[PDB]
Parts: sequence; C-alpha cells; structure tokens
Amino acid sequence: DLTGKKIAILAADGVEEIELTSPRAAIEAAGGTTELISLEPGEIQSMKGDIEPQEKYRVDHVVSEVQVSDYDGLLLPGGTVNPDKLRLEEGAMKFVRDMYDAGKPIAAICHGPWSLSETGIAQGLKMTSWSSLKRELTLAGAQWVDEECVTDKGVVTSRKPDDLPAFNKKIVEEFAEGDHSSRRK
Amino acid sequence: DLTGKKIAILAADGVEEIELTSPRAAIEAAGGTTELISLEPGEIQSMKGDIEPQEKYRVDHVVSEVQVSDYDGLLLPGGTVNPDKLRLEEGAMKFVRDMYDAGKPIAAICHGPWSLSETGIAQGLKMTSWSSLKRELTLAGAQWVDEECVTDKGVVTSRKPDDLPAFNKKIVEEFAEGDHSSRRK
Ligand SMILES: [Mg+2]
Repeated sequence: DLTGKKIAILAADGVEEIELTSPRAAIEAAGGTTELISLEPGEIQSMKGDIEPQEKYRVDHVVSEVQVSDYDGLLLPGGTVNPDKLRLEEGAMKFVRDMYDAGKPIAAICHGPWSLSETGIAQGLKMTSWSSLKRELTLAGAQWVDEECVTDKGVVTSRKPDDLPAFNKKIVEEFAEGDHSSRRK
Repeated sequence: DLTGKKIAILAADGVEEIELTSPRAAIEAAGGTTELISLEPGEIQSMKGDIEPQEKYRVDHVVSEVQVSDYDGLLLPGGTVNPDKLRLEEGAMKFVRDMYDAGKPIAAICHGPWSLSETGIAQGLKMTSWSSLKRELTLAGAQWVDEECVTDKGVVTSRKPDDLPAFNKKIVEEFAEGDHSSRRK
C-alpha cells in the first residue's frame, strides 16, 4: 500500500516509454502517486527500443524546483539517451544522491542505473542493469549480477522491459517499507 | 592525402548523422574511400541530437564478414545509442581490437570512444570524448582531458560536432601516416 506516498520519476528526453509508464502504473495501482521530474520544463520525448520516438510526457517540475522531503521514493527509468543526459546535470545528480543519503528507496531499470554510478551510489552495491552498463558499474565498485530483480540497501534494479513484472512488485514492497537510512549507514 | 586508403566505419542504429557523414566527406575529399561496417545487413538509422530519426544509410558489410587487412583505418562515430549497441557484440569489439593491435589509425568522436573502453584500448590512453563518458573512461584507466581533438598512439578522439573541423583535419593526417603498432608496444 502506497496511499499517501509520492514517488519522483527522474527522466530526460530519450526515456524508454514502457519503463516510465509500467512502473508508474504499478505505483498508482498500489495507491501511490508519481510526479515526473526533469531537466527542463514542458515535455519529454519517450522512445521505443531507444530510437523510435513515441509519446511525449509532461514534466511536473524541473529538478531545481523540488526538494527530497516531498518524496517517499525515486524511480530512474532507462532508455539509453535519458540517463546519459541526466548524468551531466549537477542538480539532477545532487537530487539522486540526496534521495539516497536521506534513506529514500530507489528503483532504477535498464540504462537507469547510470545515475547510481555517477553519484557514487553503485560502490559496494549489489545490483543489476542492462548488459552494456556492466563494465562501468563493475569498475565503479558494484557487486554486479545478471538477475531480473535485485534489491540491496533499499535500491531496486532490473535489466530490461521483460523484468517489469518482477521489478514492479519489488519497487512497491520497497516504497512501502520506507526509510532505509539504517541499512545505508 | 588519402588516395588508395580505405577507411572502415563501424556504426549501428542510433548513429549521430553528422558524425558519420562529415568525416566520411573529409576522407573522400582527401582522395580516400570508406565502407560502412555494422551488426546486421541493410541500413542503419541515423539520428539528429540522439533522438530525432534522420536518414537511413546502407550497410556495406556485416562485422563478422570483413578483414582487418582490408582497411587502412577505422572511424568510430558517436550518437548515444550506437556505441551502446556496438559494445555488446563480440564480433564488433574483436574487430576494433584487431584494428588496434595491427597498428591501424583509429578515430572516435563523441560517444564513439565507448568501444575503446569495452575493448581495453582506453587503458593508458590520452584521450577525450563527449563529457558523459568521462567517468567510465577514467575508471578504465584513460588519461581523460576536455579538449577539441586529442591524438595518442594514433588514436584520434574528439568530443562533439563542434570539433568536426579539427577532428576531420587530424584524421586525414593520421590516416595518411599509418602503422602505430610501434607506439602501442
Ligand atoms: Mg528493503
């Protein structure tokens, strides 16, 4: 049950459509709400298979316009271009790090984990991702595994759209359990 | 100064258009020729700014069909999705590794240097790239700097489309010289 819980979805242009819409649908189905947070105001271009433009999604706030205390969790959807744009923006990376340091549950799927590497979160973390992130994540000090869904220290990761059924269940469990500060000391 | 020199261009779907077409035109203007090498037959999808689909370009050869001795050099264009796709294919990474190990000049622009990380070439290399690759290239053991065009061990790197004029000028003088297996020992 996510009644009264609000989840931040951090995403730029290039986000994999299904990796935004399907977990968002799980969060609302569990009774929670989500808000789409981004670099610039307006809309964000979603993709299918990284390069086929699909629908556009309205951004609720720019990253500098929100605080960590407004949210009970963080979702980092993939699509190759999206996290690659996010990792270059200081306010974006500060928000991801701050979310973590405040004990808030974090879910990243597919290319999404790139933000966990940029912020240093990956270091000593058990996690998965899309196969192309294996190198950077292992170099970054991660305990990288190839599994459909991995949870460590309130951080949920998955590899791909087909992991969504298992990811959606796990993200809801973790968003519901709440503050993981004590597991991150 | 490239008459009789043939340059292999390795690119997948998601290739930044100008990073394919501009260096190719500079090679052809120099008297040289190029061939587009890829993962699958037919065409690849080029993009503008990573996410706006532009023109499709015809593939000449699949990567698991061509020989190193066939070429005098290697171009690795960027666009985010393309090297991310390229780096998961063993055939494609073995081909960029054999080109290096035989001493042939290599040029990589923007996200293109990802293949140089996957393949171990980035270790001990002075190089640049699009800014988002800084973290991985650093952890891979590269000497990463923020510069217009870097050449080391006959590997030419540049950051972005703005760097095209300098990149293009450098690659023509590097493809002209050839055989750097003495510098990579
Ligand atoms: Mg937990």
